[PDB]
Amino acid sequence: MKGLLDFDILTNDGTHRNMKLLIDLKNIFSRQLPKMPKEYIVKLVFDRHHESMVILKNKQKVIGGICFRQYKPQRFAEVAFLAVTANEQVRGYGTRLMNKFKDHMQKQNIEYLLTYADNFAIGYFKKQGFTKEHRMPQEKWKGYIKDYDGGTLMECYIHPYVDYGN
Ligand SMILES: CC(C)(COP(=O)(O)OP(=O)(O)OC[C@H]1O[C@@H](n2cnc3c(N)ncnc32)[C@H](O)[C@@H]1OP(=O)(O)O)[C@@H](O)C(=O)NCCC(=O)NCCS
Repeated sequence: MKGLLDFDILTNDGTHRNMKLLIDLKNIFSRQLPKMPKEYIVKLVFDRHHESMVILKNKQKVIGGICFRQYKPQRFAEVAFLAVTANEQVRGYGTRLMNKFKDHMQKQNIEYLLTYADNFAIGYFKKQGFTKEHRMPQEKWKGYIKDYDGGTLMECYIHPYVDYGN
């Protein structure tokens, strides 16, 4: 594992240091992301407890990170979103999370991911493995649940025995 970067598992339990960093992630996304609905990332990022992995460009200097939580009886999952802060990206960190996200997506047994990704995260997701397009027409984008108007109903099919990292 090459890279001096530091990652951390945060939660919205309401501790203290976890919040400050968790906050960074929320603004980071909604920030670079065309004024995307803040409450959205906030909802998924602070959707009760939940688990997330951030980045640290100085041991505690948040820069990137992804947050999410899959549903068991639902067999579906939602991602708070991944993304490095503005003029902090283009360094090679974010991708480290997106992949870490997949490894976990399999450790939870949930493969039916979901989000309201826009052309921005769209291509960015389809690039890291995700799939913005589904067997059904895009016209069915409305109905993915949570958040109304903002991006596009994206999904991440976490098929079994897939080459994600393990
Ligand atoms: C997406 C991201 C994790 C990847 O960063 P990266 O691939 O290492 O490098 P980036 O190219 O993103 O670096 C930033 C610049 O590249 C562009 N860029 C942003 N996100 C990008 C991405 N996913 N892929 C390629 N280029 C991207 C931007 O124009 C940005 O311009 P600026 O910094 O001069 O204002 C990170 O750049 C980010 O958080 N961007 C904003 C959030 C976003 O787009 N989220 C959706 C993806 S899930």
